[PDB]
Amino acid sequence: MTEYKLVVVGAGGVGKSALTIQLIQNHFVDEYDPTIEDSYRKQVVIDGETCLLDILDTAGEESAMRDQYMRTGEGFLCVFAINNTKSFEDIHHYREQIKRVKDSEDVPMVLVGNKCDLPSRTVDTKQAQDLARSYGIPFIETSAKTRQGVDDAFYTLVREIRKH
Ligand SMILES: Nc1nc2c(ncn2[C@@H]2O[C@H](COP(=O)(O)OP(=O)(O)O)[C@@H](O)[C@H]2O)c(=O)[nH]1
Ligand SMILES: [Mg+2]
Repeated sequence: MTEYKLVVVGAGGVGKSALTIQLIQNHFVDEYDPTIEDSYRKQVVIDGETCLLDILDTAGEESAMRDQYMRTGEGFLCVFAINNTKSFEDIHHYREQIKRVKDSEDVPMVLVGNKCDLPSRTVDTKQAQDLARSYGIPFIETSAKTRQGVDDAFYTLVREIRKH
């Protein structure tokens, strides 16, 4: 079946691991080693197409797998936490890294505002929508805890990859 190679990036603590594990096995993880970087594969059906999502959950330092995923990844989830202003301000660094390593101005990407269940929002929805518009990319609000938007985030990224 078709495989889509996806990479999850963003500041420490924004919920990259929790979003990945919620997608993979439908559970919310309260604590996941901030240094563990692993890849996961899930069969899904997106717009009728049975396919494999091949996901690297990046973490942190100098690996062969991470280098290969950055170079050959087909699409990137750029994650910030809606209660962490710095993580949102850091988003442009991750986008720039992707453009540099891919040597391309046109890389499939989705902006993800995670932790939307929390009572501590400091990044307005419109603020992130405005950023995504300037980048020309989709924006999806998610919660790895409630599952809001989790499938939508990954599936939207697949649909962006398909356009490439
Ligand atoms: N309430 C809430 N907590 C979350 C969400 N996503 C992640 N977390 C918590 O945020 C902390 C950091 O998440 P983690 O997945 O390790 O972040 P990572 O460093 O980007 O991999 C953990 O305690 C998670 O349980 C969310 O959508 N809602
Ligand atoms: Mg992690």
